[PDB]
Amino acid sequence: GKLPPYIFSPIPFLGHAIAFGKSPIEFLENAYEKYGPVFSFTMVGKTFTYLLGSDAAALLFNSKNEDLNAEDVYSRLTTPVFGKGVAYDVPNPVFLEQKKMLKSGLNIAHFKQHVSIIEKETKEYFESWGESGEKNVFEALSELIILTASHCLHGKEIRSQLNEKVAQLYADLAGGFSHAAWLLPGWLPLPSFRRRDRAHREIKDIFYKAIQKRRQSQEKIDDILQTLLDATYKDGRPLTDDEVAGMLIGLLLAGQATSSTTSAWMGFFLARDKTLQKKCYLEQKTVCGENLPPLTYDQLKDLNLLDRCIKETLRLRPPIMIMMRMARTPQTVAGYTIPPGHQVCVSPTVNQRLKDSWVERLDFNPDRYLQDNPASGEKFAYVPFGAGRHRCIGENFAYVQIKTIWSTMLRLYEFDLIDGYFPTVNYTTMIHTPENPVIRYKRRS
Ligand code: HEM
Repeated sequence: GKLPPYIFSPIPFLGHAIAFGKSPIEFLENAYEKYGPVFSFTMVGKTFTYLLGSDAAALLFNSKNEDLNAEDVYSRLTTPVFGKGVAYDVPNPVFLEQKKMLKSGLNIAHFKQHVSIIEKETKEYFESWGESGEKNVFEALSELIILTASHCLHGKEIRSQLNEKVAQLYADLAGGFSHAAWLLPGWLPLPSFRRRDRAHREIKDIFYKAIQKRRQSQEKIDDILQTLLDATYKDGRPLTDDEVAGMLIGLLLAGQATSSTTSAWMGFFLARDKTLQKKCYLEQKTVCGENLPPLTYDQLKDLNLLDRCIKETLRLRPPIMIMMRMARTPQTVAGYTIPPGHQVCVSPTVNQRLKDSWVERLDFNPDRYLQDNPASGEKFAYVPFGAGRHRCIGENFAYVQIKTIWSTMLRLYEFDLIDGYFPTVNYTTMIHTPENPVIRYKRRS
């Protein structure tokens, strides 16, 4: 079996680590041109095989965890932040049971409740913005999305305990998602690691007293906490108070920097394209009514332009750039055999700008989906939340949360660039962030 084409590097251990780190997207696009869909190279003594394009990505998106393993690549980062016994610290079947439990609060019946929760939070938060100014929308959306996801997913006994202190602790635990946490051992006396371990212990404790409060409650609430508190594995094994907390902390942290970056990038795409922005505001009136009543789940699904703007934002600025698995069984793709031991990776970001499939690939064209597009015309060209089995379980909530916030924000304000500056992409963080994300705003009406 032919091994995928390898990119030679004169750098022994680091390999292509630095050239990749500077512009990973340009690195992979150039490799696609010179080497094709499947190629391999080493970074930090690890050998990576990338699957570019829809046909190649199919291998990972259709794979089973026995063949292409997730825990191998993601636990050393994850376990320190979310805690033991949860997510990638447990066998995949046990994780699948945890995932299904979480689904009990990730459905339409609950999303109808979430819409008015998120709208009200968006309004109350942006009270502090006044009538106009120049503020960092990324910092703002981070703070709002913490309060909104804690309210809808964690409950009101945790949301009432949410202050600036606890918001810092969540950012301290988010510091555990570093390249240093991935490569260097976790016990090392490094600053980010101590803040994670310290916050973890403190956040768990806030969650422990909220769990007890509910356990001794007269009435029951239909929400995710209630399920996790009253649920058992098939074995009949109950969840620990530690497991419940970790699953909740992990649920919120998975959709924070993912939703906060996307939400912010869309503002800039809409601030740059002023006519496209007003048309979205016009849709608020046409779909919901001239009185602009409180948003409903049903209304959100009729905001088609806004959906395409969210879709186009996710195409050009997806938060998760690489999806990674470890080869335990030899896999076959494009006539090559990937050897057990290679880390097989797919980049949604690259597949969603591949000149071979995307017309005007670098243009924010939300009407690209009203005509022939790779998102409908290929299986794995548009894969921002993943695909096949390896899909995001929070995708539907991400859409409700982002549509509700931005519907609410569009009603509240009109947005513009400051001297026509569009934020460059900060490639140095795992979730690519916008540089200098200060936006100009004024009151719409
Ligand atoms: C724009 C928003 C979001 C995007 C693009 C996104 C993207 C992704 C992707 C690509 C994965 C797959 C990772 C892998 O299998 O290697 C994933 C998994 C996951 N996401 Fe999201 N996500 C978003 C928002 C959220 C939200 C709002 C939540 C929860 C409320 C969430 C929770 C999760 C969880 C729990 C997983 C489980 C990983 C697994 O099953 O292996 N995400 N997400």
